[PDB]
Amino acid sequence: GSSGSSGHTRKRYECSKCQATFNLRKHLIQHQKTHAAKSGPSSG
Ligand SMILES: [Zn+2]
Repeated sequence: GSSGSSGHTRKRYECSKCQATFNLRKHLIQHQKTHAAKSGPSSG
């Protein structure tokens, strides 16, 4: 339909931490909270 390439994004929001998909934008915002695992290779 004479569409324009400009625009490479999915209709859903993916998580670059657990590879999970979400429907609501705000839903992912909070989900990312549990992904606040600051690098800690020196943790017993
Ligand atoms: Zn995630």
